[PDB]
Amino acid sequence: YGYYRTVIFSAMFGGYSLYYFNRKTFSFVMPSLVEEIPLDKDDLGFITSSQSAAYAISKFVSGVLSDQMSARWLFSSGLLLVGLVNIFFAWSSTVPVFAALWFLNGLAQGLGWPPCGKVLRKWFEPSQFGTWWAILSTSMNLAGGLGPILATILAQSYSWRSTLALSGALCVVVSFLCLLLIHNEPADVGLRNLDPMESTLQELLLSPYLWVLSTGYLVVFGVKTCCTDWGQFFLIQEKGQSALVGSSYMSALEVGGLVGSIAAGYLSDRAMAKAGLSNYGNPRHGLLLFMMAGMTVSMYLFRVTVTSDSPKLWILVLGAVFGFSSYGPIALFGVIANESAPPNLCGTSHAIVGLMANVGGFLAGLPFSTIAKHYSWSTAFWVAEVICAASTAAFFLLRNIRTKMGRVS
Repeated sequence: YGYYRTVIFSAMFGGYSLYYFNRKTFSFVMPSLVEEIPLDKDDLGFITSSQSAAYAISKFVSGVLSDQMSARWLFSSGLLLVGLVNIFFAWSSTVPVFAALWFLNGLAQGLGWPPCGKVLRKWFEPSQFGTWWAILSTSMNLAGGLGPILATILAQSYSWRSTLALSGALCVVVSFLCLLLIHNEPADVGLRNLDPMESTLQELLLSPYLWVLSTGYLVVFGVKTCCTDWGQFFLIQEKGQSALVGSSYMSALEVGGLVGSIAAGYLSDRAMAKAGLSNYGNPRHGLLLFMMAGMTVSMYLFRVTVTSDSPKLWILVLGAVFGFSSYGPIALFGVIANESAPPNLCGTSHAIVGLMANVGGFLAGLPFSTIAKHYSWSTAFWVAEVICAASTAAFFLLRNIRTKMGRVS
């Protein structure tokens, strides 16, 4: 029983790592391209926004579409298309073809996660679902970490064209292997399927739990993005610190976030296993509320206590704590959304919470800068903290509402 779990998890890990590395290879190899071919920063923003829009639209459409077909053909086709796009990028010359191919890459990249989530839910009992979710999700962190060094080393002894071609060929080979290996359903090999304890979209959208979860995810994502974007500006312009302090703060925040995501997954899974079965509440709500309280406390302490005569250790500890308390709930919202949804309508819920995330991420962009430039940065951070506190109070107020979606008996 465990051998198939091991092989499927290994294949998914490799596939997702290749996804992330070939998503970020452009920014990885950017300097050599600039040296060989002149570039204009406006066109760089053009390309980046093109991919951002394509990836968002593809994520939504793939989330909607994943439940209609299998979760293996989609994964393999997505990786094959990404590899083909990266290969064909090596012979492009001008900016428009760059933009078109990179838009196609953004469209292709949307097929990655939903099949993996469906397979993970189908193959794992609830006592290990969140833990293995977080463990698999760490692959993108691993790729983002050990991508640039390899890119620079390879570019030292070869041109960027060869690097892109090799990456594309490797992606195609990995796609073939993943198509060969991954098994979507336990009963397909012939063994006994796990007992899944129908629902229709019309009464799927009429469930208040989905709206509550979406609002919470929007708020937490907005707070995270605003803080991670404007922390350096707040610490430099007003607190009078140095750039090294900001870099160390960012690194500590990332490390704390990784640790928080992993620990949240593990502890939530342990609590779910420990708890009983009922149609009211959810065992992960306690951890979610604790981590949101950590958000609020860390943000208030960072806003108030941190001054111009603060040792670097205080800033590092605050950054690590905020990263922990911020990257916990972000993964926990997705885990809850996928788990609690009806078995045949999970991808739609994932797409809905993703587009809420997109809206929340937008809401912390230009308006935040406008508020900061109007009065000050401290006013903007106070507004963000007040919104976070109100959101966590509201979420705690409704911990006992119906948690299962779909038709109700």
